[PDB]
Amino acid sequence: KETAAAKFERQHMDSSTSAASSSNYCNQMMKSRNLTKDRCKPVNTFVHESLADVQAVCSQKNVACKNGQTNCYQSYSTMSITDCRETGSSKLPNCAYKTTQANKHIIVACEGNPYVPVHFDASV
Repeated sequence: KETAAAKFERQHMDSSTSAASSSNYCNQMMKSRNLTKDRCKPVNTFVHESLADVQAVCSQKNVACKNGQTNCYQSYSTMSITDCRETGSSKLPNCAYKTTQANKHIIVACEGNPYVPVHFDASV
């Protein structure tokens, strides 16, 4: 099946735009990345940076994970990110989301060889 690293790319990477350009960004992106097929994924974050920049975070600041594992890393720099959160009234098939653009550090869990992001934990 889809590997955790590949799923991370599909769910969290947006290297083609420097930032969310409209309030409709999330509605469109959540569908384009197949996150509303049989259920509206309630919350998601997209990172507007190159894949290389996000992958590099795995060798940046090692920080504690919520789950106690030792594989979480925080980026040294802020990155352009868009937070997407399903509205309280949203429902299939037309999932509705609130779009929020900001510049924050990201925290991801890394695994494998190559040692790359497999889960997006939070943005600070």
